[PDB]
Amino acid sequence: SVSKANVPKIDVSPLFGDDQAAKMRVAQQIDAASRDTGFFYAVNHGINVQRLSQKTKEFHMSITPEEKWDLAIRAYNKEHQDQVRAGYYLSIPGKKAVESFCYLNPNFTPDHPRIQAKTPTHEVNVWPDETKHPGFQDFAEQYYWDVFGLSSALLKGYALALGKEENFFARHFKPDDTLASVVLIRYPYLDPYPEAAIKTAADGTKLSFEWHEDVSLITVLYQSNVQNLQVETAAGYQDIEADDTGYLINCGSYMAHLTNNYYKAPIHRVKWVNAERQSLPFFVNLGYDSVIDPFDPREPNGKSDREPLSYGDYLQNGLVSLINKNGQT
Ligand SMILES: CC(C)[C@@H](NC(=O)[C@H](CS)NC(=O)CCC[C@H](N)C(=O)O)C(=O)O
Ligand SMILES: [Fe+3]
Repeated sequence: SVSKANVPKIDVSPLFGDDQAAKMRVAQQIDAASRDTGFFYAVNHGINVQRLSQKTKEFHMSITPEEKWDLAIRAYNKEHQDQVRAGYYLSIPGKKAVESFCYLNPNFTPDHPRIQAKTPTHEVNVWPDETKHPGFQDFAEQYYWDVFGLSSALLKGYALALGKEENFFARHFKPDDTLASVVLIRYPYLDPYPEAAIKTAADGTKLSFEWHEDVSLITVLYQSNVQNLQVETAAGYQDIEADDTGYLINCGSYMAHLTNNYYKAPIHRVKWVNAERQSLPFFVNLGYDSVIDPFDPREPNGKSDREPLSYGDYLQNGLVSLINKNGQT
């Protein structure tokens, strides 16, 4: 069998308040989990995840093939050259099971200075017709801000955990310019499930998505109650239990770079499971020009032999690399 990964449940509610000592005790828990398997569940987070799941299901189960082409990213529809990140990511029956919808900062409007400058990684979201999907856009935009709020609180815990002031990361995570994204991923139940949509790991495990490190500062994930994730540890790949009441949190490779691998970006993969389920990540990305000077909390002077990297450079190249490694989603 496969061993269960150590993934503690951390009550993150003090990170929304002003009890500094209580916040330090949460930071310690974040530190411990980040130094161990690299994963934890954030609980007492204040977000209505049952309603998120319900609204997402209503969207996934009612969108039609016509609407998917009309919302498609450039990888599926050559007419949409501006849609690299935001839009619909189609399934390919018989070959690719997964499908999803990605959206960015709602403040990336046509008049936004980065949209006017045509800066890479910034795009204006595309949405289905309101009459076909009543309330969806409004729900989705509000969800972006609710999960942004949780992510800001989490970033205060990570900063304190690293011996910094609580705004160390959060000062670079702002509503007017964050490159953060929400992805509403549908993993379907299929009968027969196409073998071409099932990958096989070197250890024989059937997968839907191969091993990788995340392209993010941190990743804030809701998933249905169907076990699927595995994390590589010193004892090998271990199963991460599902918890559809909490948010699964881990660091991405920007955090590993900034901390000189004190907080590693854990390697993880997605097992193949023949079940209708949801995987709804929020990728906590900073602004395009955000630069955090690398440091090392294991070194007496805190210095590291790594060079500063702008978040926009990191992101554009990371997303392309992930597609080259693990395939177009
Ligand atoms: C592991 C889950 C987070 C999920 N995987 C994922 O979402 C995988 C690996 S973290 N992520 C990506 O492909 C990056 C999507 C980036 C997004 N188009 C954007 O422009 O910002 C899954 O369930 O497969
Ligand atoms: Fe990941």
